[PDB]
Amino acid sequence: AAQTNAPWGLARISSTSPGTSTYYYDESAGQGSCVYVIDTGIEASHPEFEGRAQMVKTYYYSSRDGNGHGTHCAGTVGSRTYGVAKKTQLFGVKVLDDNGSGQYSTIIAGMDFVASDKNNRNCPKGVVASLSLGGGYSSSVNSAAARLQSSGVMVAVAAGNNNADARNYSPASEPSVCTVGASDRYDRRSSFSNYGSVLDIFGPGTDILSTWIGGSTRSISGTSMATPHVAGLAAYLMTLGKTTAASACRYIADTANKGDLSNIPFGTVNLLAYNNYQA
Repeated sequence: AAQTNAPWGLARISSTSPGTSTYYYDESAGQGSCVYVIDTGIEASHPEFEGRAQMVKTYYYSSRDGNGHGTHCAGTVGSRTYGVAKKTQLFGVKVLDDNGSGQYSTIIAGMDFVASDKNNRNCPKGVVASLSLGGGYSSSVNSAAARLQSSGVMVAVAAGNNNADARNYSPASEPSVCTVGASDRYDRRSSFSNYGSVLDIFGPGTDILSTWIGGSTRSISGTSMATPHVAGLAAYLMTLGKTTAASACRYIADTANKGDLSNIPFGTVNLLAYNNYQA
C-alpha cells in the first residue's frame, strides 16, 4: 500500500533515504495486534481512529485526554492518516493528568495493569505498549517496565528530551525494553534527544504531525513522538509474523537503516527504524 503526501516520519520509516513523502506498507497494517498507549489518555472519538481506539483505564476523575499528548502519540501508532499501524487496536491507559504529570506509583500501577489487562483483550498477533514518558532514574520504574516486557508485551519507551545520557532516566534506562531516541527530517539527531548506550533505536521525532484533542491535528516534537513510531512498527511487524514481542526491539535494530544519522555521539547506536517493506 502507498499513502501519498504522508507525514515525513511515516515516509521515513519505509524509505532507504530521507526527503520523500509517500509511506509504503503491507496492507495487513497491524490488524490483529494491540497497542497500549500509557499516557494522558486518547480522544477515542477522533474520526482518525475509526472506532479502533478506546480508553480502558484511568487513575483520575476522567479517562478523557484533556492534554493532547496521549492523543498525538496514539495517532502516530495507529490513526488512519498519521499512524504507522493503521489497523491496530488502540487501548488508552491514563497514568498522566491533563497537565501531563504523573506519580511514579501511578505509572508503575499502569504498567502492571497492562501486563494483566492484555489477557482481557483479543490480540492474536501480539501486544505492544508505548510509553512516551519518564523522569529521573528509578529502579522500581525500570523493574515495572521489565515486568511488562517479560509478560509478553513489546515495550517501547522514550529516551527523554534532555540532550543527555539516558542512563539517568526511567524507564529509558531499563535494558530489557526498547529505548527510542528522536531524529529529524534531515536525518539529524533531534536537538533535544537523549543518547547513550541504553538507546536501542531512533525514530522520527522532530515536527511530527498527528491527531490532537477537539478532533484536530498538530505538529509537535519530542522523543514522545519517536516512541509511537517504533511501537506502531513493532505491531505492524508482529502482524506480519516477522518477529514477536520478546524479539521485536532486536529485530528492528537488526533491520534498521544503519549509519545514516548525523550528530550521533560516539557509543550511541546509529540505527533508524525501518519497515523494510518491498512494494
